[PDB]
Amino acid sequence: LPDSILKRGAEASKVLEEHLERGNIIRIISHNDADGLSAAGVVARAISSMNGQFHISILSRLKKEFIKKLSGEKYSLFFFCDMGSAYLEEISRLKGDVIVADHHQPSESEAGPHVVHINPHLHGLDGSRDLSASGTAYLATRLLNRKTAPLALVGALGDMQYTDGFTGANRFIMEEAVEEGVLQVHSDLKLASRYTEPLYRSIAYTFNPALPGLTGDMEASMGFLENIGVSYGVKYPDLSPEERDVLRDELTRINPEIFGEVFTSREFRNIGDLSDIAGVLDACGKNRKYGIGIGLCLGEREGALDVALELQKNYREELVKGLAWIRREGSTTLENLQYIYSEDKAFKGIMGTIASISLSLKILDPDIPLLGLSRMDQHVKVSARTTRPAVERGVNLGVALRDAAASFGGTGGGHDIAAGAMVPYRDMESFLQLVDEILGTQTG
Ligand SMILES: [Mn+2]
Ligand SMILES: [Mn+2]
Repeated sequence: LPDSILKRGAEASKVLEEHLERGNIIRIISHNDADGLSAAGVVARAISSMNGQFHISILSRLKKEFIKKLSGEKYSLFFFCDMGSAYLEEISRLKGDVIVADHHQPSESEAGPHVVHINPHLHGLDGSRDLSASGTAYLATRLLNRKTAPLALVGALGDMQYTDGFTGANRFIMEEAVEEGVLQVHSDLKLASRYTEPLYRSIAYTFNPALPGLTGDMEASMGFLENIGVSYGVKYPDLSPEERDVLRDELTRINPEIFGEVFTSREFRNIGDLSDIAGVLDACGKNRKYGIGIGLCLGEREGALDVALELQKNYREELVKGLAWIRREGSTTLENLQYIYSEDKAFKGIMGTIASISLSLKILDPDIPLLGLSRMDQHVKVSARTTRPAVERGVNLGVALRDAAASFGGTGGGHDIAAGAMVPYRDMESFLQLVDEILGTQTG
């Protein structure tokens, strides 16, 4: 790991330690997916472990106008996670100290004298694969509290930064979490919610690593297990030793990445492994139930574990229904991308997730960039997802959605493999065409 990035994290640590000293309340601004919430939890946790105080604002998206409304307000430290690198200039205007812990492409702008900017892109590192907002927040606070390291990896998995291994900075965090004693790693089937779902349901809800034929299909997962002689209504731990062996070898046929590293932390037993945690935060994020999600990151797991578990159930059921909708009505294919459109409010905040999973399952052609579109009154919210070989051939979704969205005065961005945008509904056809041309240019 580059020395410079630990050094920059130390500098954020120091600025954070100072504003706590003077008693005053830290302002935490973050995103609403697993990375954003876990990133916000890394920080809240650090600040709690020194009896400090914080106000959280969670956002779907950061705009120039929120930053101006941040511009009034009298707080002396603003801590941005998973956002803000792209608005460095506007953020620089704030009169008060700022920390930005992000893993998106920075705008080209002079970072303020009161701004400490921690971002893998600034240190030769890769923000798409090797470090997320949660890891960056960890690096910012590691020298105050090492116990948040598992949270950091939850955010990495939220952002799909596990491909048969943590890599880069995330590997570094994993190792440091293991020597702290707060993370354990062992080999096993990487099923969803192994301690709280019966096996057929655990299989149905294993979206990553994906299980073609089984994932999203309760009937098929049930019949599958009967076919191979493995009990379907028992939880995975409760199976016989011989049923475990049969199931490894049979699921490994379907996808070999299903057997691998499982990440546990004693603080999260009774909820599940690290990917399960990330699952829970996404369900919390999608239902606008921040506080329960953030609360889970601090330890507030009383009757509220049970509330999160049941948000998760309904989210996973909307994801199942989501996927069947894609199998039913497939995509609409242009030259260089394909898209999927909805006004069903039920697919409100999951369009991005169901696109990613449809591609891993290869229900939609994984080599053709996919844009999911949710109507929002007079606007349309775009969630673009592709795969690594498409990125290797030149696709960059963050670049293409920013530039296409900006032709309509709109906002877009993200990373190479996944991005967002907001455009007027009236401009959908024209936006999609423009995105189609740019992706053509990027691959030609
Ligand atoms: Mn992120
Ligand atoms: Mn995010």
